[PDB]
Amino acid sequence: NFTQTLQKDANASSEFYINKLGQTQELEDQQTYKLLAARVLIRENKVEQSAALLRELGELNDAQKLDRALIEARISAAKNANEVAQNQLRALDLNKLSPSQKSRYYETLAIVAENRKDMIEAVKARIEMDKNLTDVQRHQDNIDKTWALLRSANTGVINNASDEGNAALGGWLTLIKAYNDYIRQPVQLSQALQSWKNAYPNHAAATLFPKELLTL
Repeated sequence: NFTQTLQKDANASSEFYINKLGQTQELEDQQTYKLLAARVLIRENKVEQSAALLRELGELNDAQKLDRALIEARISAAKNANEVAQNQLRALDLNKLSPSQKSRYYETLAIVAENRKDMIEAVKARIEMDKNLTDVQRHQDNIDKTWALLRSANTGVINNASDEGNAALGGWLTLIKAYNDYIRQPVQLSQALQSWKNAYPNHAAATLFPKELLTL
């Protein structure tokens, strides 16, 4: 089943998928290539082209409808239609999504939260996203995006935030606190960071440290 390709990461470019269109005979597969192309068009910062490609889809099977719904939600998040994006995600059955599709689902939730400037809700979504990722580069990107969210938050927001029993969230909050405490004290910061790693040795950020914190 070529349709199962949707359940995996799309590593090629939109030009690749779009070029495969005028080279395939089957209608079913034509729709799959369109969907793959639409997913990546967002990556290429081409939201309108993505939306345009969805609108010229033909007949779709159940699996193809599932991936269309995911892309639609991501387009809505990109246009800051936050309640729309939110309900498009909620209209989906999370149990039917592959791991890659779940990561796209939570990424969209994170973008919505960030649009609404709820940094902690965005971090929580990205914690869920990270549980469904498998590619190192995608792991690193989400770690760096999660760290940027924490960096964007007021020291007040960070200090008042509870982890809610969320161990991952607890680790993240401890890390940004350490950074904020010792920002302009290189030697002490360096040791605070290593001490955090020793205390949270199996945290996502312990294995792949944020790029900003490695630079230090």
